[PDB]
Amino acid sequence: QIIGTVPGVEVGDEFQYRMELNLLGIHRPSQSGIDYMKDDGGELVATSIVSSGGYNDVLDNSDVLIYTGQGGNPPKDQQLVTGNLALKNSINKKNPVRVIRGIKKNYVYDGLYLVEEYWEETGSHGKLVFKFKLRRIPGQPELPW
Amino acid sequence: QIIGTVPGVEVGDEFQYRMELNLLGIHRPSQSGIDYMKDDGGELVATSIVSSGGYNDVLDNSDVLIYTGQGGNEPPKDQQLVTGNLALKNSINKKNPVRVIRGIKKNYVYDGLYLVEEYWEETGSHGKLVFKFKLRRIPGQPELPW
DNA sequence: CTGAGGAGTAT
DNA sequence: TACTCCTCAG
Repeated sequence: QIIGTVPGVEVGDEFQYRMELNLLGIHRPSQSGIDYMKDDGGELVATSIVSSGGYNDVLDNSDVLIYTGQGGNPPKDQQLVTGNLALKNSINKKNPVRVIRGIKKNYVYDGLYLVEEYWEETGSHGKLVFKFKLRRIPGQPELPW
Repeated sequence: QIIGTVPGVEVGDEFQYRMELNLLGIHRPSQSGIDYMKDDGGELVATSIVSSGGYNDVLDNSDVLIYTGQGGNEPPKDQQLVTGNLALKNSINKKNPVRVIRGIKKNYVYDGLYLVEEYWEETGSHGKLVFKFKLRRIPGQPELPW
């Protein structure tokens, strides 16, 4: 269970299945978008996220990615737990997070990002949603095509 | 999408994930226990099943395996002769080979080829219908290790 | 699109 | 047993 770069996985490498990512140690969960671990200490820190579709993530062609937290979608408030919490803790720990994007081979490794901040939003249903702003660490290869 | 043996996959070969089976063309669905195709030409025929646990099915030490159909088990309801279930039934008369993968306490073994000998329906206490398929291992194949 | 479906893993 | 940015055939 590694943090940051994973041996033999280059930026721009592609995959067909979420489990391929598991087999290479890029991202362990088969569905959950957020993957994390426990630090020397006690706390959770994120190690990787997958942005397909589903949650209304804001990504385009920039170094910034807005990622939605998990939970609640009968709708209910999201909770600062598990993945969500892991990500928040990654803000202060300032650790690298692997990012995989889904695509219209359905997944690309997009390199390393840092969690700059988070905040909460309110849909019309009235329920709470977390948003995490991640920025791509400078200096890495760009994406093909 | 092949019927019967798949190139380079030997009886007793093991796997950790349902998707490994997909990558090799042994079994395509990621969760659904039954995999099938359309015959020429052409109704549904089963091509592979996965027996883990969950659907209470009978996997003793023999050449015979009783496999439960999918559906109804959330509120219980009759299973339907559709998709996989139907595919299996049609494999009875077509008499085509079916690949069988067993889960294990690497979590999956390729167990070779079987034929669907018959089916029938059962009734749980809930009152709803469940299908059962009797499959028999085609003679002459390697045995399982351990 | 839509969700049925012998998943996968931590908790 | 909870949970979950799955996967693909209808």
